[PDB]
Amino acid sequence: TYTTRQIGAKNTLEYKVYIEKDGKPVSAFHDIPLYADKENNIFNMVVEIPRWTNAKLEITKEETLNPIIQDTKKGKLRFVRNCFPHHGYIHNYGAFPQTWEDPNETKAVGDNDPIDVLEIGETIAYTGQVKQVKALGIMALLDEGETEWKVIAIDINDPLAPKLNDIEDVEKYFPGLLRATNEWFRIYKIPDGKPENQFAFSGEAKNKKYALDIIKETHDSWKQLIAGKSSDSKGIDLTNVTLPDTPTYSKAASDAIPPASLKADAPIDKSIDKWFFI
Amino acid sequence: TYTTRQIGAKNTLEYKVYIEKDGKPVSAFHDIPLYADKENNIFNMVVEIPRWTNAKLEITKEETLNPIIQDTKKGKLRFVRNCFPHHGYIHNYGAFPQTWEDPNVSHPETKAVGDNDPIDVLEIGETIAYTGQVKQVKALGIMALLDEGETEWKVIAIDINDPLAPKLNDIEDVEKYFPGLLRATNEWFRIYKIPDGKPENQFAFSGEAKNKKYALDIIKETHDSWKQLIAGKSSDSKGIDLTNVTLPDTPTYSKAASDAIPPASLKADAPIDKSIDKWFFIS
Ligand SMILES: [Mg+2]
Ligand SMILES: [Mg+2]
Ligand SMILES: [Mg+2]
Repeated sequence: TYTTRQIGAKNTLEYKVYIEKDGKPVSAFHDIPLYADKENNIFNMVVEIPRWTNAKLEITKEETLNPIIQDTKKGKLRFVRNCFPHHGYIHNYGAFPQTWEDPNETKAVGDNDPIDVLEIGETIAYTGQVKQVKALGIMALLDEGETEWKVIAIDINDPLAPKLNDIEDVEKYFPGLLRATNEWFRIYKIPDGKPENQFAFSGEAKNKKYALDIIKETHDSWKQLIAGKSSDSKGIDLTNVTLPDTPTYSKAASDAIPPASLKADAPIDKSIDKWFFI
Repeated sequence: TYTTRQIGAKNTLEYKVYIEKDGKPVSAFHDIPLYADKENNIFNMVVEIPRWTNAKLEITKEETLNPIIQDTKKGKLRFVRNCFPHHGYIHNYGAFPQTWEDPNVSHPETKAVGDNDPIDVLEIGETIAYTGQVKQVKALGIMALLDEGETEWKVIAIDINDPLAPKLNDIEDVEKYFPGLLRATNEWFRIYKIPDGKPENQFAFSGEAKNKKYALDIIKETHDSWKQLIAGKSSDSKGIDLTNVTLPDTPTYSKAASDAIPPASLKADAPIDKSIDKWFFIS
């Protein structure tokens, strides 16, 4: 059973969310199996950012057991701005554990992170949630000379999940969502003074087969990383508590995590309310 | 100074928000002046629903001092559903006090029927408002929605404290600084009740927003109707509670009605059913 352990108040520098397995913290990057049901292509998704929120929460590659923390820019908490007609993130946003885009069709290098996941179901997720999802398709975003693969997925518990099997089903049951996704990832950093991003494949979402191939490739890259066999381990903390055949296994790491110290959410500056027309 | 007095937990049937002046409840319908600065057409807006929320909170016409309470559908709490690409309400949404769309007036040429409520206000500024907030706004324009045979005027307004307020003076400025917002507004009010099993609504003027000059005259008309109502001179006041604490020339004036309101009993927001998360694709 997966649960979460929160340290600190949300929307602060001290906020951390660890994933627990049966009460014990594990690495959100390394210790959560990619596959919930390998034979049926059911994946575990680690949720970072609930739909319609702004705080840029991410699995932290650099900290032991890779808790989810709010990203920072030169010491300041990072929030995505609201880009009309959108409110914060327009998907439940997260990552597949045990995947890694090694930075060494899109002609842009890996981004050094787990593959990104856009979960499109009705229910708003929570930070640190492990949910089970099916892959529907995939887009390739080009941001600052790196490829960021975005897997389109749905919670298998969603009422519509049985009717959604491949990318064409998203156009049928969620008309306009793929267009909104294209627009959002193109423009979401413009309010921060960064350039418009671009998609490979003229913004096309490739199908489930294509998605499964990319997922598998990035899982294979992760296997090389965690075995200590990658060229550059990039200051990624590879500490893990479920993989004893790896050089960075450490059973002790779980008990070293402080107890939950859950505080009320800290206020967010009212500037984050602003709707940008860009 | 206007403040709020909350009774109960948000998102429950018991929740009420009274508007206070000097720490004492006043009528949110009758006692807040329409004009903050009449000379310059600066209005007081009563905010009911913050942008990007779902709970259908409204000034309650039939309750003494007209607190804001969540509307019900056959007694069940009403939440507006999320209609892609929108999240909840896309404006800070509320009303002008001391206005009333009189439902008793015959408009035989237009066949328009007033909706029996204060005139609705869409406030377009950057900051998300709070329920029961009294903010000062400039009117920019107006739209006319037809919903189930009733005309609902929607005033387009901006908080005078918004950084853009000095640059927003008439309806055309909204398209300049908020491109696409008026088009989205048209869509929103057309479709927002479809997930509830109601028809698509229609706008007059093929959805065009009339300008400030046109808007002021509609607002004036609804203020005139309210003056008749609060004087006890409407041919049918529809069980509206006309109790007020600031209008001595009215028959239902009573400063002491304020004292009868219970003290604040603010509780933490109640959870909202997860169904309200759902995003509806109307296509
Ligand atoms: Mg990521
Ligand atoms: Mg009505
Ligand atoms: Mg109204």
